[PDB]
Amino acid sequence: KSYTNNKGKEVLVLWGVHHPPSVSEQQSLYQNADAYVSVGSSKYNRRFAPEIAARPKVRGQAGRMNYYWTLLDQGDTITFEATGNLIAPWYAFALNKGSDSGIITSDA
Amino acid sequence: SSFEKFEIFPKASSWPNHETTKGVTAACSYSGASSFYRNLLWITKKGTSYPKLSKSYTNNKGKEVLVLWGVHHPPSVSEQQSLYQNADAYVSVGSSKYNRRFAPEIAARPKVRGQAGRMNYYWTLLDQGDTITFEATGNLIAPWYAFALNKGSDSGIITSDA
Repeated sequence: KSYTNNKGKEVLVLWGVHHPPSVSEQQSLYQNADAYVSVGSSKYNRRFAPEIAARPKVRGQAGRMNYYWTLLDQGDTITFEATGNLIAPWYAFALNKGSDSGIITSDA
Repeated sequence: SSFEKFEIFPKASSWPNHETTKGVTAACSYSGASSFYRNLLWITKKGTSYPKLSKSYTNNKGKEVLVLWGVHHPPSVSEQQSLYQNADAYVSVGSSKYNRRFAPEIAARPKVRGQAGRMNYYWTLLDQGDTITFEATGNLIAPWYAFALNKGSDSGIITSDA
C-alpha cells in the first residue's frame, strides 16, 4: 500500500513491527514461518525481518514490538510492503513551524 | 570503585550435553602450550551431536552485574561443519531491555596471529531483579565469570610510566 502527500507540510509517520516469542505463535498469527516487512521512500529504505526467541515476561507478555517514525517531505510518496508483521499506521500528523520550544519536567 | 568477581555458570554442571574442554587455540598461548581466556568458555560438541541450548540466570546481589560473551565465526564452511555440525546457526540473547539475535558469517579474509577466523565480544549491564537468557544453536562463547559493581565516582584511566 502506498501514499503521497499534498499538504505542503512535512508528515510524521509512525509504524511498528511485532515479533512473537515462539514459532507456533508466528504460525498461528500469520500462517507464514518466513516473513518480512519493507518500507520505501525517496530517502528512506529499510527491510525488516522478525526474530523468534525466548525471553522473560514483561507485563505478562513474552513477545516484543519495535516502533519507527519517518518525516516525509511535500511531494514525495511512501510505500509499505509486507508479508508477515506490519503494524500499519492509522493516523498521522502534519507539522507546522515556529522554533524555541521544549519539554519541561515540573510539578507546578 | 570496586567489584566482586563471581561465577555465573560453573564449568562442571551447567553444560552437561556439550563439550566444555577441547576449546583451546594456539593464538592464545601460555607457557609454551595452548590456552584460552579465563572468564569465557568455548563450547564444542560431545560426540558429533549438537543439541539446541538455552540457559537463563537471575540476579539477587542488589547490584548491577556486568556480563560478557562472544560469538565466533569460522572462515570456511567446512570449518563451520567440523566445529558445530550445523551449516545454519544463530545465537540469541534476551533480557528486559536487551534483545538481539546474531548470525555467523563465513567468508575468506587474511590471517592475523595465524588465524583466519574472527570473534566478536559483547557486554551488558543487568539490573537487580531482572533475568537474562542465552539461547544458541551454533557459536556461543558462554560467560564463565562475571562482576558485581559498586559505586563511588570520579575515577579514570591514566597512561603514564611513573
